[PDB]
Amino acid sequence: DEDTYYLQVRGRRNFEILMELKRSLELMELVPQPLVDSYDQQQQ
Amino acid sequence: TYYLQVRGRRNFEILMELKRSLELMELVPQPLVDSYDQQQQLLQ
Amino acid sequence: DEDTYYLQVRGRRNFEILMELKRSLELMELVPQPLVDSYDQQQQ
Amino acid sequence: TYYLQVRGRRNFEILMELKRSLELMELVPQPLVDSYDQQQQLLQ
Repeated sequence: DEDTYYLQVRGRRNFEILMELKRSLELMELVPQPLVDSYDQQQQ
Repeated sequence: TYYLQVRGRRNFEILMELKRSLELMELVPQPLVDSYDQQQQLLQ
Repeated sequence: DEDTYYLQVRGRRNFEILMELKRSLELMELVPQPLVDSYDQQQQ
Repeated sequence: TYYLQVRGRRNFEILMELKRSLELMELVPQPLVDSYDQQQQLLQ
């Protein structure tokens, strides 16, 4: 997750949907690794 | 139309797939949308 | 898009987010091919 | 917790990636969430 990309979307609600997911996808990179590995282990 | 920026190739690809689905949904013949939503209300 | 899959999620808002996207992803299969191909052509 | 059902392997995979991001977001140390949201308010 190093390079940045622009995205265009039509529709205010579509924009808000995508922004909520952009936030979650970018924030997940900040979870400390032991917490990620645990989450992933339990999802089995 | 709105812009957003996202960091990371996989994140961009996911968001693009979703953008495509949200915009294509507007091209579905409306009776098929109506049927889909009715079948779902029947279930849930 | 033939087999069906169950998904569990924690959080009412997370559930509503995912349901909105599930709907768009399933509905996009119903767009007539000439409309899909056109949309995809113009996104270049 | 809620269930949903989705038709199609690629659709399931997308929704799973998003479910993971939404649930992992809750494990991010809150000051890092705060910083992220501040940097975004600075921009937009």
